[PDB]
Amino acid sequence: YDIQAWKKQCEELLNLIFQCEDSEPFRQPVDLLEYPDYRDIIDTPMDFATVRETLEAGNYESPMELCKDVRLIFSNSKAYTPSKRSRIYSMSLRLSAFFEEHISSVLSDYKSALRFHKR
Ligand SMILES: O=C(NCC1CC1)N1CCN(C(=O)c2ccco2)CC1
Repeated sequence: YDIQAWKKQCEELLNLIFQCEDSEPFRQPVDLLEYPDYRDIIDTPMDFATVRETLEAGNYESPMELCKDVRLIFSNSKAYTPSKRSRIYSMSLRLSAFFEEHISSVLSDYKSALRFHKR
């Protein structure tokens, strides 16, 4: 019922995501010299370095907020991709599955801890 445990759990999950070759495209912002139209399509850029920095700054209040920003990485890839069979989009789907498989217990435990705190 540790209300704070989600933060280190998310740090370790981000470490695992940074070890995944599938995170390569999502570790830093999109360069506009490489993708000049990116911001015509994507209103809110997001990447895993930004998520990690936000977490380490103490600027997430809950793992739900972190989850929303991670899910934005993946929705941005789905919105930007010209094809559902693109390399970078295909990498996003595997990384998303990995992320969802691991974040589920982090969210469940946090929400359970908060309920216990308010019992
Ligand atoms: O340049 C990127 N990353 C930073 C570079 C890797 C170090 N991008 C990742 C996001 N992105 C897509 O999701 C996408 C879908 C289809 C094609 O690209 C655009 C390219």
